[PDB]
Amino acid sequence: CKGEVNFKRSKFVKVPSNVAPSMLFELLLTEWHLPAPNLVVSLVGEERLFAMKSWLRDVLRKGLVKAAQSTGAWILTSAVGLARHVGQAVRDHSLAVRVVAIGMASLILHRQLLDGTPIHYPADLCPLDSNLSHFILVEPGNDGLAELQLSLEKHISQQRTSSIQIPVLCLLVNGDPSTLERMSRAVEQAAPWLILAGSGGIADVLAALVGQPHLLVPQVTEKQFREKFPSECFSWEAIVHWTELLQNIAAHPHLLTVYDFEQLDTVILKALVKACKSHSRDAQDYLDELKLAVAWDRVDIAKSEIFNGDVEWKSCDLEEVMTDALVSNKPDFVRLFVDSGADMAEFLTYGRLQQLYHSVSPKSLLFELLERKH
Repeated sequence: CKGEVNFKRSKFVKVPSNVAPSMLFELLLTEWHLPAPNLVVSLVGEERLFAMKSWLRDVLRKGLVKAAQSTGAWILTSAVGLARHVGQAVRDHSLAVRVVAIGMASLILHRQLLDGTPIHYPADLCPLDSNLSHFILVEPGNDGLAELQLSLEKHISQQRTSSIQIPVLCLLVNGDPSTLERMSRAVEQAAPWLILAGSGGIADVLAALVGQPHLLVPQVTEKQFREKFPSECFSWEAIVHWTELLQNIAAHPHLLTVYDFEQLDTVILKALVKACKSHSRDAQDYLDELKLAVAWDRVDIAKSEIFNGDVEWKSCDLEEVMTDALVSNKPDFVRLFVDSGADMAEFLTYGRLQQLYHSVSPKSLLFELLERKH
């Protein structure tokens, strides 16, 4: 149900859990008039118990703002400390391709007043700021929100729906003991994970949970839970359940990687290309990664991960992305493609020349000459 809030018109859709996420995604793409999704990034951890370095958070936010103009992404943070500051900075920079923030929450103070239009909430309890310029609300236990978020993130990572497709990234910041089950709801969801180190405790210890391969260790799991901020003790049954859940997590470990940012787009690209490699060795998701790189112009990672790999290249995918990169004024790429197998002795036919001449910014003097001539 479409709900309105006027408190930049920050508006939302109130769609409960256990409801078709494909319909929600399509009505969001059609209603908000939001440009075609290229990539999407999600922020899952919202635990204000651990505060990453303010300088670290500001640097990461600045890097994300820089990458937003080139790539074009969606923020899917959940509606404090360093997380709230990073979100506010990202929103303030988005207010000035374009990136949008999307908050997810179930059925918040003044809930009855909002469920009934100038919204008044002058308080000093789920406060929402101007960060959610376009939001989503759910009115379904936390299992409803978990399944809803997971299935939405799965659908936004659909196929072509020109092989058009987008990447999803879930970011944990020192997580939560139930965010671990939420991560179990995503390991089989065919979506990659990226974890930081200087964010907090649970992040730093997850950096070694799956990093150090041990068959079974519930005792060591509880020792880690009690070493990293022992705010509350746990029994053996819950720790054993979480250990079995870790065993399920480690079934597809390639989708997760750690990084200490206290010591940018490069790690996102590396994680995503590892995902496309471990998923399978095909030219198609390779083409996905290629297109992303060309949108980013990370020639180093492009040559190393995609082409330097043992995959054999050919004319078709290299051809499509060559037409994509030629017009895009990135010559280094064109070189990388022609020495990799692009045969412009037979690629470029008169048709492609007409198509290249048609793709000029009408503010170019060549276009003025062509217009006057015709």
